[PDB]
Amino acid sequence: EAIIRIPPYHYIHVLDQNSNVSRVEVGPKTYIRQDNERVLFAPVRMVTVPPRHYCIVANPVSRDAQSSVLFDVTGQVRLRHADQEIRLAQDPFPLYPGELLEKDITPLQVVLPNTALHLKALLDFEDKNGDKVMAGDEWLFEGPGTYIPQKEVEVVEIIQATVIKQNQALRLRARKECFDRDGKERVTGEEWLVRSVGAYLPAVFEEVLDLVDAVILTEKTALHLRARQNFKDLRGVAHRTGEEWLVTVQDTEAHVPDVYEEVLGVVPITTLGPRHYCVILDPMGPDGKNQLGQKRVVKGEKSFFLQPGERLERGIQDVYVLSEQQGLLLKALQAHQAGDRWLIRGPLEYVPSAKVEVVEERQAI
Repeated sequence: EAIIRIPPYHYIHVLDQNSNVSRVEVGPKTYIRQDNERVLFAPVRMVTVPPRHYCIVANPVSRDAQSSVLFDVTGQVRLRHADQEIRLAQDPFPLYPGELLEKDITPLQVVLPNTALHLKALLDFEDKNGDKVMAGDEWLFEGPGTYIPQKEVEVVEIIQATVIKQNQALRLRARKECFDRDGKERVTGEEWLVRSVGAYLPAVFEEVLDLVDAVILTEKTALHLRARQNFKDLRGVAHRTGEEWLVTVQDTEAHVPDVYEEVLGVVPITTLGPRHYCVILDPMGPDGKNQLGQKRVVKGEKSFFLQPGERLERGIQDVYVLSEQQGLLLKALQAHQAGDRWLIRGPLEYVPSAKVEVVEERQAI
């Protein structure tokens, strides 16, 4: 056809065959073609990007400082060749000879409150801040708000915050060498706990593991832990691997077992009545260490927790209770010297000493 009617928001490409230059013609116009001109297609509709959408043009036209299209020494459009442009809301536009619509009209990502876009640089580039970004670099676009797509950047996934409730902590693992929120160094594969209550939005290198629940402690229970590695606990107390200790309510009401601790179990309190005693085997010393092959008599109106490594010789035992007609022949191993024996009699209660052996049980009357 010699006469091409182009509607208001359409365009054509016209190839000049004497100069080889193809250019755009835009409506509204009744276009009449010159002799050495071909019309590449019927008038095609211009690209209109609605507010809150975008598209991507491949081989986008280049423009000067004043944002106006540039043309060759021949008059052919100047493109930025294997490049891309993100095009936002604007008046409808034609595509120029060579320009391609890489991605058609697409809504902008609106990022919600407790979520983030996991971003990754596809190449080395310079930032809005004047900052240099490396190809494999990963970071977050933190919600809320609108994310403007970038040709240099891939959205890997949407990340959702993990809600941490009271008496819970979140266990994280480092995917690579990094620094956590607080700026503490974390090495690859290292694990730790976040204890802040609320939604926790993990950093890109923070792999989200299990939420951990507190063990609630009462006056009647202690938590038996073993150190998995050397650490200093919430109370500023150093432990070394394989060492074991008890956590009680005097320490805290709620204990979240840290990554460094292994739960061995819950120790119920031992209570001795007024006429009861027990013998602790391998009793803990003042230096925190089990005194092996030793024993310690505990008696009579006491409540205690059995410490790690400790055990009771024969459960809870009855004190010797003697009536009027009864007595006890006792030998000293120590006032009396070591070896001599005396009678103790009348009504009484005797608790075994171990610096004295009961030789005889006198019902003699």
